[PDB]
Amino acid sequence: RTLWLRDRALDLDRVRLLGVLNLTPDSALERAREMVAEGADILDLGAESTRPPVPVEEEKRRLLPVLEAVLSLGVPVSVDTRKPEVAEEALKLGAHLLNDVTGLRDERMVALAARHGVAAVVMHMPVPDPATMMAHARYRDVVAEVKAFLEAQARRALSAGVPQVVLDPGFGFGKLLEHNLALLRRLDEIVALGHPVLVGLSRKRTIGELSGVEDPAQRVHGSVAAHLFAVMKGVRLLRVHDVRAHREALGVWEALY
Amino acid sequence: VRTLWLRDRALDLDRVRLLGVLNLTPRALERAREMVAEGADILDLGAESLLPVLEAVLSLGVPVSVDTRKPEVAEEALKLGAHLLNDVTGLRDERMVALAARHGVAAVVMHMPVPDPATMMAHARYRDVVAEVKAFLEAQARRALSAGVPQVVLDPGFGFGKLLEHNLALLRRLDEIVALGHPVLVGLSRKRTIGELSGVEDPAQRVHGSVAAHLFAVMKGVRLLRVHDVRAHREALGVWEALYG
Ligand SMILES: Nc1ccc(C(=O)O)cc1
Repeated sequence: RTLWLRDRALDLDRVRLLGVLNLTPDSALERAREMVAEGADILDLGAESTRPPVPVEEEKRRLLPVLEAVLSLGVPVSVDTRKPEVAEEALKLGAHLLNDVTGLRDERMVALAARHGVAAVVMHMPVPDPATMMAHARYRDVVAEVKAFLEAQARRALSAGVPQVVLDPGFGFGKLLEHNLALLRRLDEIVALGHPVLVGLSRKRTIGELSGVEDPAQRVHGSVAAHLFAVMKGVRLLRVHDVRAHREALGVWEALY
Repeated sequence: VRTLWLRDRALDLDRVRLLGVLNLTPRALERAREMVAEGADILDLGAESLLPVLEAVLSLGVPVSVDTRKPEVAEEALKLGAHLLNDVTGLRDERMVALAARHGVAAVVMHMPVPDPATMMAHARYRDVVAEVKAFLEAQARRALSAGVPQVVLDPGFGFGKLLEHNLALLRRLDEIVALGHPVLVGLSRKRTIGELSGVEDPAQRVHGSVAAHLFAVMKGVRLLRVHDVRAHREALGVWEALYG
């Protein structure tokens, strides 16, 4: 199994890490270089917060400048945006992967991905808006519903020409602890859909709730634990903040499992 | 479910239990109450390669495990109240088997090719390390019990007279040691195996690899972990046990 990165293929015979490089206010090259040094396989840059919600119409000056710089490192770069407007400029500069939190609901995003021959991440979110997503954190059967959505969006994207689709359950996005636990426990069912699967629980509320850690910045141990469980379920792509911690844990885990 | 006998009470193994390490080798019992606050279920004290501190720590009401090769030390520790005897020699000396059965305390049987640590690495030549470790643990356990020891805990002795290849083989088939029916204890905190697999040269900076190895052991059925960073493990287990169960 491999992941297409616009002009190169990354083998998923071992877990690959997407180092998060937030380009927002509260919660580049120097840190990007550090993550690469720590073992990041892909650098995931985002300029608009999807936290459970400030809309930013011209985030081009936020991202593109850092992006161009980061792309000079020679490492694959994932662009996290829900605006076709932003993606196009990102893809034209060299982006290798498009990470869309709105789950490719926008045809413009699908069209662009297909046009540039770039894979796209389809993430589940009950509704296209992060400001009200938590307001819709209710499902008849969350696993069944998230699975159906991911598969349907992936199908829609592929038949449109998108080379490949990566599925992401979207932990924490319009989901309460119970929903995240359910998805984690049955994550193998999403892996069984045949597409590469990506997950990211780094420092999320669910980790805080289960580990009893008040400060999001001190949740690395619960985050590593959740991610190892996901790896055990077949996931080979992880979105993380602490790259070194994960590389160290995986060094042990992959030699044992 | 299964339990661990601790001199005057039983500890439920329905969930993973942590033995927090307190080494007193080359005073303030702060670290003691600190580890208990972090989530340690048992306090492991050892001053080998004690008594004054042991008496102080015991007043916390938390079970205390003592690590020693010398029976003279074990006796005085048991007489003071120690709840678990951890013999780092395979429980080869019938003198400490006698102390355990006499004080009615459980004893840990840890595997090592030979008693002396100065030459045990010269005895890391197993034809089948898993089979041989299993045979040894079972034999020592069968002997200790017949002698009156209330309960025995088995420890594969990672890093004791074992090459990386041996440690890996034991970890990968750990379920086979759990299948012997006794509570199993593992301690990979800061060990060379972790340094080798995680690429971390400084022993004090191996927490992430240690947590990963211990979660793997938990997945294999181990419910007792000897650890240095108590908090890091409690945090990881909070997530792991909620998910994997
Ligand atoms: N973007 C996000 C950041 C954090 C969380 C979360 O903690 O659940 C969810 C989404």
